[PDB]
Amino acid sequence: MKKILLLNGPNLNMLGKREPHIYGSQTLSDIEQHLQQSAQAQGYELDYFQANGEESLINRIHQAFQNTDFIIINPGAFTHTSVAIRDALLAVSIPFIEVHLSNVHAREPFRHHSYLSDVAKGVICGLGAKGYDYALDFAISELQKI
Amino acid sequence: MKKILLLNGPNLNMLGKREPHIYGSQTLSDIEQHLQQSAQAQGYELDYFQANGEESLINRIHQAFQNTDFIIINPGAFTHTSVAIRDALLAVSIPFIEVHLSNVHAREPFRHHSYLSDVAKGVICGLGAKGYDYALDFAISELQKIQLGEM
Amino acid sequence: MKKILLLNGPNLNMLGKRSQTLSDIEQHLQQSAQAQGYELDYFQANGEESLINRIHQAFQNTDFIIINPGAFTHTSVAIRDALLAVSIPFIEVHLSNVHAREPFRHHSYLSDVAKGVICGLGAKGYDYALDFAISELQKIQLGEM
Amino acid sequence: MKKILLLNGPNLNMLGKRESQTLSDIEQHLQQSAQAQGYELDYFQANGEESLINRIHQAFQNTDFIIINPGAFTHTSVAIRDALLAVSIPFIEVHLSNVHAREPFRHHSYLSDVAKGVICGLGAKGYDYALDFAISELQKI
Amino acid sequence: MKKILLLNGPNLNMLGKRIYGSQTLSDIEQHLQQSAQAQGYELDYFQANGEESLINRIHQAFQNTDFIIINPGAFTHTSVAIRDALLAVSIPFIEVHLSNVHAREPFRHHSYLSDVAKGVICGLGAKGYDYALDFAISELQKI
Amino acid sequence: MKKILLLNGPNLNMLGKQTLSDIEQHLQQSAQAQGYELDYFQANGEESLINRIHQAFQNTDFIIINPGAFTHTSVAIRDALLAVSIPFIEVHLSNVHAREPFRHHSYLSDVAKGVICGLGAKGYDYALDFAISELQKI
Amino acid sequence: MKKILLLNGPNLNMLGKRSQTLSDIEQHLQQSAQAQGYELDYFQANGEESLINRIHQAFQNTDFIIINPGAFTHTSVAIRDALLAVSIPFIEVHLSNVHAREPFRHHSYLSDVAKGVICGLGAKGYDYALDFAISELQKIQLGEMMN
Amino acid sequence: MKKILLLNGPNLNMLGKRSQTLSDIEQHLQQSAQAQGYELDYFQANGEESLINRIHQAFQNTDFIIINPGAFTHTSVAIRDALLAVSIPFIEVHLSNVHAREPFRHHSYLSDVAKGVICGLGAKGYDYALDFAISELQKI
Amino acid sequence: MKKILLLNGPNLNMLGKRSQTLSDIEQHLQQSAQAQGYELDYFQANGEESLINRIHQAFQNTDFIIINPGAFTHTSVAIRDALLAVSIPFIEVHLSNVHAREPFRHHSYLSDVAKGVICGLGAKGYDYALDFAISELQKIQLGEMMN
Amino acid sequence: MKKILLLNGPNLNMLGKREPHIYGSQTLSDIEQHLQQSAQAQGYELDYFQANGEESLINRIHQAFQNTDFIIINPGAFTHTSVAIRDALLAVSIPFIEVHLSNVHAREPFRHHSYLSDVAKGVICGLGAKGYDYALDFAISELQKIQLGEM
Amino acid sequence: MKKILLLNGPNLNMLGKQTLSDIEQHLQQSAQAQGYELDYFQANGEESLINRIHQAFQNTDFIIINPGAFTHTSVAIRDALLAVSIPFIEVHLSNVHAREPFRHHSYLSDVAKGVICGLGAKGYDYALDFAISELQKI
Amino acid sequence: MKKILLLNGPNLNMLGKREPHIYGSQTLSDIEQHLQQSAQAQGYELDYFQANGEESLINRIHQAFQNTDFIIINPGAFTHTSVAIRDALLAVSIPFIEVHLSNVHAREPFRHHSYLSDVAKGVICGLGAKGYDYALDFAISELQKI
Repeated sequence: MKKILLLNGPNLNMLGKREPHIYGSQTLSDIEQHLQQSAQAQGYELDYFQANGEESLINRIHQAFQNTDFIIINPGAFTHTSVAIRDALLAVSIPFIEVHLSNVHAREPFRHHSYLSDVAKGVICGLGAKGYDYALDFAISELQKI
Repeated sequence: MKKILLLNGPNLNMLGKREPHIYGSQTLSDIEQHLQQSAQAQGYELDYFQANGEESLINRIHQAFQNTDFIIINPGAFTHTSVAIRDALLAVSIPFIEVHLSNVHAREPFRHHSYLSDVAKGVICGLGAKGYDYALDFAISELQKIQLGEM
Repeated sequence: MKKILLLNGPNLNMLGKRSQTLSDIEQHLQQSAQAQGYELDYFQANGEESLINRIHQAFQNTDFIIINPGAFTHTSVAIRDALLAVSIPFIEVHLSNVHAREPFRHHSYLSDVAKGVICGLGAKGYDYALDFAISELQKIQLGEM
Repeated sequence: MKKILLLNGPNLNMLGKRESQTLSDIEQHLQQSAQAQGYELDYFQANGEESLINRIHQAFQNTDFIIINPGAFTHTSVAIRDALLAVSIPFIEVHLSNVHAREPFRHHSYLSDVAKGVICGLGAKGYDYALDFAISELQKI
Repeated sequence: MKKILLLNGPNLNMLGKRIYGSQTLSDIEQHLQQSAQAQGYELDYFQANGEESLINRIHQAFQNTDFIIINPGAFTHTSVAIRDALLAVSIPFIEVHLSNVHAREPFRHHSYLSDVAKGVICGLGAKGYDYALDFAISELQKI
Repeated sequence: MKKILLLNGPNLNMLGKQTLSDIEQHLQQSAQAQGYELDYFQANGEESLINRIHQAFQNTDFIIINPGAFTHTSVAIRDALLAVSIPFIEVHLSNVHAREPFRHHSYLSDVAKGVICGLGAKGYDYALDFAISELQKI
Repeated sequence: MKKILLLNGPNLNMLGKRSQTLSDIEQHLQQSAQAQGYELDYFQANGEESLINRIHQAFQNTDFIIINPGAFTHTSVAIRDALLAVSIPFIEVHLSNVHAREPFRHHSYLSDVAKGVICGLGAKGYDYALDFAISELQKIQLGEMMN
Repeated sequence: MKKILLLNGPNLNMLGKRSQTLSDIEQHLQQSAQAQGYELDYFQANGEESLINRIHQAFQNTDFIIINPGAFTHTSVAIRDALLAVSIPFIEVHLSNVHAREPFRHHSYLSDVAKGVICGLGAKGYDYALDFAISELQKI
Repeated sequence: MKKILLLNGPNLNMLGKRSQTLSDIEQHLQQSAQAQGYELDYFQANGEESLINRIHQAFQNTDFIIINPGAFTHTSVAIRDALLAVSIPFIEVHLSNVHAREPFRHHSYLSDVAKGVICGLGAKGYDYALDFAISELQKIQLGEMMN
Repeated sequence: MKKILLLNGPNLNMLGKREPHIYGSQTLSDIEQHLQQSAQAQGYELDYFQANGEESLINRIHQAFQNTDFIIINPGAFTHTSVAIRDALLAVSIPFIEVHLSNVHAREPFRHHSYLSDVAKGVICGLGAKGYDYALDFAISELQKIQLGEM
Repeated sequence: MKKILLLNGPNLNMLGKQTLSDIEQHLQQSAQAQGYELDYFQANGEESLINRIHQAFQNTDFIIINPGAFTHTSVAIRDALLAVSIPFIEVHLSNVHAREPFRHHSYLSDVAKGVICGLGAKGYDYALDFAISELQKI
Repeated sequence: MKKILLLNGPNLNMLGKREPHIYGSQTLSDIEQHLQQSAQAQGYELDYFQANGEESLINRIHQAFQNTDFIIINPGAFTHTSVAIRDALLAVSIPFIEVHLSNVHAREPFRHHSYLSDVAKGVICGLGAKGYDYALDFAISELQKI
């Protein structure tokens, strides 16, 4: 069974804020469960992980080496600052798609640069949580073509 | 009924025409037909247009004013040069998603800048033709919220 | 005789559509020029080819140009070169204050070669440009006299 | 009886032989024209920020619109920008020459982004247009 | 029969109507076509003031034209679209400019075409087109 | 109730090796003297600092932070502070403007209530006074 | 007896006119310093000449300066040089947070040579600056006794 | 007959107060000029208005200017424009070497329009400027 | 008994996994140093906190540091400050030539305060760094003897 | 009579010497001889010189003062670094055409800047050895205009 | 056999006025200690240095070069090294990154096999070790 | 009796040779002779040298080591490009003054930067040949300080 790994960077654990399930908002837990179940329904295994530091994220990326076939990652702020995470993804040779919930290009100039975009298979920005859904569909289509 | 407009910019008509294919045998027409059929199958209308110049593209955008509810656009090279198209999209106040077949961030540095990305609802880059399918899916989700709001 | 050409760039045709429209401005300016004794032609287009062709057509028959290039102010070296090629003096006009918007709108490929620039005074900016254009043409007429 | 204040910055007092018609000519012309329309127009010129800023502060609560050609200070004076913002009086920036056609340092202004509008390169007529606009704005109020 | 396409961008139609002389764009087009044919080559020419017209002509040359000589005019500094059109049809080209672009404003120092052209000739007036044709033919002789 | 959190970034534990502990204890002492509770924390990594910031969500009323080197590199910490919506003041013992150019930029300054730089340990004293004054207004 | 000079730059005289005024701050600070045994003079002007002359006048008789240069923090190399010429330590104060405003307000010709900078804390910033100045002078005084 | 104007900008009055003062330089230059049959006026101020007004006052009656604008060399477009307005040739002088200081002191709004610039030679810089000014007035 | 600390940053643990491994290098350098009479400790981590904590722990007991910071050379002001805080001279080592890659790898927050930098010489770069560290310590020891 | 001076800068002497060829068996000497023979056959004088340093090149430029009428120069790497050669060419007031075998715009960004291109009559880049032939053709046409004007 | 060429640029002859000669002789000694031949050359101008590089074409296997000031200004020397296709290692006695900003850029670093900077004369020793190492994996 | 070295860089030998005249009939040789005669008349020794390349100039600078007390140099275009000459001057520890005939700040933007001005005792630009006379006067005044 092919495996996909979902990675979320700093502060993404805070999604939903106060009482998320009171007006249609959602937590990271909701998103992780949704993607995991959806991948399983298609016959694929999907693992997920979230952390607020480079060491934790890099260690998880290294752990995926030789057992994971595709990665979906929203690095959060590390998108703009982490050359170390870029190098971790390059070191394990696993294709990945970069996802951002908000439109980074519409925010501060320092968010217009990514240390992952140029080496990612593709990037989806500004479509909210649905962006993860599209990334999962693409990941599976890539795994099917092999 | 709600309507979606698919817009493709300069050189996109060359898809599938290059011999040593980059994406494959698929042509722009294949993508246009596929998206229109998918939209109609879901109860939505979808028009499509492609041109290699700003005037043609801008005139089509203006023509969409007050009759089109969402736009899916792959501006091609104009994403890096066209403030005119940016202003046309803003002038008609129709939300849009920017799509690119290739990963613009993996090419020349000048392709890293866009006059549309910051005002687009979202951007999908590097996922080939599938990118248009995701854009259509998102467009429909937005139109559904609009329809509900009109109730 | 002595003729003036009003040129409006991309998206200006959308004025008052989303109360004064582009047509309202064009007709008003043309009538104002006529009352002052001058013939004013007008044209608007959303592309460089259409605009450049109109500029070329003005060569040798038009004496002054009033132009609001719209977004092309920031991108069109081609229109700059068209205006320079025909040697017709011009004033650049903008309805909104370009300096109060995004940084990329702070640069113009026309401002440095324009006789002058008027920005942020709405439609009245065109009236001032017309007044100046006429003053320049009067000097030309007397000079050839 | 609304009031308009005309302000001219450094070196404008030298108009005439500086790189015809003097500043005095322009000031008289504008004052008389404003008066003919039923408006009062005061004018002032100085070569320093303290003098100009003090005049701007003095206009607070008694002046309805400002027409200003800050001269070289358009490119260097954040202080005058802040004085104009502090008194909350709408203003139009005027330049006799085309600043965009000169040295690169003259391409930037600390007033343009907060001015109601800017007129550059039309000589003294620029002041006439600024006055017409000022009056039109006051007629609205 | 190998074919060469001469492309001229915005404002080139103003040549000889206003720097270089009485010679017009038509003069150059005819002269270059005559010279090409006299050497056993076919040459088409086209001029337009917009990206759409130029890009459409470039697409039309796909698979039937072997070399392009182009003076993009101002579009050399602004048109990524024309750059991509030339790359999409895979036809080698030489960029020509009558005036020396490096001796003018700083913004004319940048180009979206020069780095993908076979070569560039700038500042030699109308003779630049003659040299471009000579090079095109010499290159086609290789094949 | 009236809770203030003092946060110190990487390398501040090396102070005097006054010491960091001297500063932490003095601010706690002064906060207590005015009827406020103050907690303090210091760490050398973003994960540890971000986790402490998240832990303060909805239970801490004001933050006093000297991010150390992270002032110039951590967008992640900026986002953690924005995520918890707790007002804060940025403090630096040394005058960052008098040091290398890369220290002239802060990812926190524009979203902080204010910044105090160059007054040594006294800067923390003033930051605490300000925090209390802000909380009394609310 | 030690002396502190409070300097305020262009437009600060407009405080509370657009409820605390510049005068309120000046009087508050002077009263605070005097109550602690320190003399304090204050001055405000909208021009470089006036401010520079006042700075020169403080040479050899003033022990610390608290200055809110207003807009001149971003443009006045002349005031920077005046403060350096008289060798009097100073603290730069700003009511609003300059880092949260236009990019051009992010640069200062005084910050790098100031003892310290306080920005965005409102009028309280002046109080902290005064406290620091006095705390510094008190250490100097005790040092002189023990020397 | 011919007249030279010596101008000094902000903070120059502090020279020798932190042995030779500004006064010593002003008096020395005036005496040297008068001894050579030339008239020389001098002025110093810490603001643009004062300096610009003195420059305007020299219009059509002063033949050469020697100016040490102090910090205004880096910030005053106004003084640049005042000197251009009166069309009087000038030499820019600086006691210290501006190029050896902070990067912001490497730019000048006067240097490109000055006849020449002398920097880093201390008070002697003013002597050389005076010598040049006189040689210029001699060929006219 | 002088001591040298070998530090390796993010992703260095992947060496030879994509034949010589990081452990091969660590063991080799420790054996070489200790055969020369010098104690050598080694450590590797993928995060700033772990690396910084190890650097602080070296304070007052370590005489020289050999560090390949990995990607952190381009991003970590925090590690720069940790090394400066402990006042231990260090040599920066990189297996690949950082100047032959992307433009962003041309900048470092460590190179300007390092004793020296060795870049692009593969694993042997660590050997040269160790030789230099020992050379320095050997000159210091002889100096102490002759004094 | 009119004279043309052909100047070649640093490393040009390596032409046709690299095992794997870049341009061909053609050497610097071949080009020098070809141009000199061509110029002479048309009735013009042509000197040629090549050196790897500024002093040698500048001295040759000074030597050309008042006796040379046009210069064809391939400055090699010095086009990006030599203000001294720029000033030498300006000091002698001899018009010149800058030539480069390879396309300087298709290489590293630092090669996009030149201290000579802005003051050259024209520039030819990327056409190999033929670039020199075109430069010679133009130079002779310019010299003919001068001779014609000599009445 | 294998030949290595040591090149030193402008002003390096002023060393100690160890000396430049101390370094040249030490590398020659160490090269011969492993059966390799090593030539050395120093000059204060581009023409002299470039001519020596051209002279090494097809007879020299590796170059060790400290371009001195030319590291920051000479595109011509970069192109000479590329023209002769001889791999090289760049060396600097002082730490260029710790000096003026203009010394932070090198026209050789991106095309060199490696760079050693700030280790004084020993940097040359290591550069030689590397050169010999490279000539053996072959 | 303490020696001064006058150094002139690339293209200075062209002085007084271009007919459409810029400075005048005066040549580089005239300035050299004039400055040397003046120095000697004041009880000082003065050597002069001019060359169009860095190697020639740097070698002359090195030769002045330990026998020359002050340098007057007009580096010509090398002021904008030669880090090598800057380092040669620093290596010999000889104080120098930089001189230029024309006003380098009134030309192209690239002429605003120098690799020599910041380490020179002072700079004189735009005063033509007179600048050399002032430089000599200053050099002597500095030597008298010793």
